[PDB]
Amino acid sequence: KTLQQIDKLICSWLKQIDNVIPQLIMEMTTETKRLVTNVDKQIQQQFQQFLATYFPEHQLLAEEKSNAMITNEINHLWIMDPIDGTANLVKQQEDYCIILAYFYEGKPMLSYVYDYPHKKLYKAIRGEGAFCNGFKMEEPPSLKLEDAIISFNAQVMNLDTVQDLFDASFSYRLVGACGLDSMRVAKGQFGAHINTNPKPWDIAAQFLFAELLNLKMTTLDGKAIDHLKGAPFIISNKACHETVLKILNANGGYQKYR
Amino acid sequence: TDKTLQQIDKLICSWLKQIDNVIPQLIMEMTTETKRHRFDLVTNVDKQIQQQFQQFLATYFPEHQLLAEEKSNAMITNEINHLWIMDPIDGTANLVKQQEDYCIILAYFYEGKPMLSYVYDYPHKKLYKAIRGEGAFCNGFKMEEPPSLKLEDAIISFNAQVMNLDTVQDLFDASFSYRLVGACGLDSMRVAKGQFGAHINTNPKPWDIAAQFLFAELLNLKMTTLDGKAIDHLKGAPFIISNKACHETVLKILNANGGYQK
Ligand SMILES: NC(=O)c1ccc[n+]([C@@H]2O[C@H](COP(=O)([O-])OP(=O)(O)OC[C@H]3O[C@@H](n4cnc5c(N)ncnc54)[C@H](OP(=O)(O)O)[C@@H]3O)[C@@H](O)[C@H]2O)c1
Ligand SMILES: NC(=O)c1ccc[n+]([C@@H]2O[C@H](COP(=O)([O-])OP(=O)(O)OC[C@H]3O[C@@H](n4cnc5c(N)ncnc54)[C@H](OP(=O)(O)O)[C@@H]3O)[C@@H](O)[C@H]2O)c1
Ligand SMILES: [Ca+2]
Ligand SMILES: [Ca+2]
Ligand SMILES: [Ca+2]
Ligand SMILES: [Ca+2]
Ligand SMILES: [Ca+2]
Repeated sequence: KTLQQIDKLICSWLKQIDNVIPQLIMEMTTETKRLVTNVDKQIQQQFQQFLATYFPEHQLLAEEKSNAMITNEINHLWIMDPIDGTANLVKQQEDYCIILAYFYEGKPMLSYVYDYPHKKLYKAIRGEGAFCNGFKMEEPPSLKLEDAIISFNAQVMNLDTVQDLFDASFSYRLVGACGLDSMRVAKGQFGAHINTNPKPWDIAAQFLFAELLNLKMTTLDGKAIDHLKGAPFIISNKACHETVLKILNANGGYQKYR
Repeated sequence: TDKTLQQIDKLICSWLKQIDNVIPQLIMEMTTETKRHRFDLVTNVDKQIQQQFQQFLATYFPEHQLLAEEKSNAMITNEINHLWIMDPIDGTANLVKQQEDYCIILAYFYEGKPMLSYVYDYPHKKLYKAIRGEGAFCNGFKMEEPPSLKLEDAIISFNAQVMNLDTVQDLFDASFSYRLVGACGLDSMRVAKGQFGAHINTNPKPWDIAAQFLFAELLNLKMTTLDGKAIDHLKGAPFIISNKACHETVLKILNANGGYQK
């Protein structure tokens, strides 16, 4: 099973998914948990079927199923967010994506962020590189924080620290889907993106993008992230990583509550 | 020699289209400078787009005057027959940092009454236009009044850096979620399309909002000052563009507790 052969299958499934999604939206149903739609659930279930059929040994860690059965020592693992940006899907029908990442004996090998509304497939392949619709991505120019746009959820952080980030950055922007805000960092459009409480599926693809494009991707302590577990995280241009972490840890830390 | 709105519209949409053929080169040789201070930018792209539009007017509409960001506008008065307001690049910060999420804004006023408006999202090749008597369109798909959105059900957009944190927080608590594209024209079009409930800019110039007046009229949006008053298109004013169903609630929040400033 070469990486290229697997990649062929995935890109092909993603392409057929264009033909399914307009119908799911047509008949869009929404519900609460404490949002999720038929689109989230169906995309996920079809991917499960795809695996059953092409890669029966492979396991799936995904948002809309239980993941109690997933362990540290698993050979072939897919982590999926079937729709990242559900709020955007529901309210805007735009600015949402599918996230897929393949880990072989725990090492990231393939990653996908499919911006379906703009028909832009970001992909990362170990040994080949990272690509947007087959235009090859390269390491972005250095961005010092003062010269860069940052993205984060300001509703979930201490107001002192939110203000410090505003003062230290060039501007603030928010797409509102972790995958897409993270790709803005990979493309050099944003300096950094922060999500203070992500699940494994919110960040799964980003590990390989960060490695191949020389981005820093760490916890808000600067540590490695366990892809099997969440952690408060940042994906950042290498030139503004330290400054952002310094700000987040200043003033008794970034958490809104102690 | 007297032209219909449709004939003017043909000329403008056509000039916008040929502008696609100029811009990739301006971006290739992009240079940037400051104007007022470190966060107040302008590029060859802003200036060139503007100047070519000035030439376009000279040559097709020689009576018509231009109010635009990158020129002095001291000579523009309240009783001007044919006026264009232009923002040659709205979203300069996005142009520079992202090469995405910026637009061109054009609006034609005849004896002070809006007749034609344009928001050209050039990176996505989406031409929003509004024509009195015909309606509003995105690439010639016709736009219609959006469904009612109460604030609690709606995404809002505003610059959180320019308001006090207390009022920012109140807006976050009262809305469904918060998003920011970062170009007035595009954030406003999200309101017109029903994607956002409201967009706020607390200190816009005439070119930041010029096209939005006609869009708001034809699509039944509320577009007012943060006091709920009519805006003078010739001058700024702190402003909101909003779905009709969340307008009052947003203004109430902005004005509460001694206000949104600071
Ligand atoms: N810590 C953060 O930076 C953050 C960011 C967003 C949301 N949230 C929380 O989620 C709830 C609704 O979200 P919102 O409108 O603020 O964001 P949202 O716009 O609904 O979601 C934005 C991004 O955050 C992800 N997300 C959803 N719930 C999350 C959570 N509890 N923690 C971290 N990421 C999450 C989303 O993934 P899906 O689209 O796959 O849901 C999406 O990628 C709120 O209670 C909020 O506190 C936290
Ligand atoms: N690190 C910092 O200290 C920092 C960072 C960001 C902002 N700020 C402060 O916040 C202000 C705005 O900067 P920004 O980068 O957030 O704006 P921005 O993202 O560059 O602009 C967003 C939208 O507002 C328009 N705009 C630009 N300047 C404006 C102004 N002074 N008032 C109202 N609308 C304006 C833009 O139009 P055009 O692109 O067409 O002009 C665009 O439509 C500045 O006065 C600055 O002092 C400070
Ligand atoms: Ca999801
Ligand atoms: Ca997610
Ligand atoms: Ca400007
Ligand atoms: Ca401008
Ligand atoms: Ca502007």
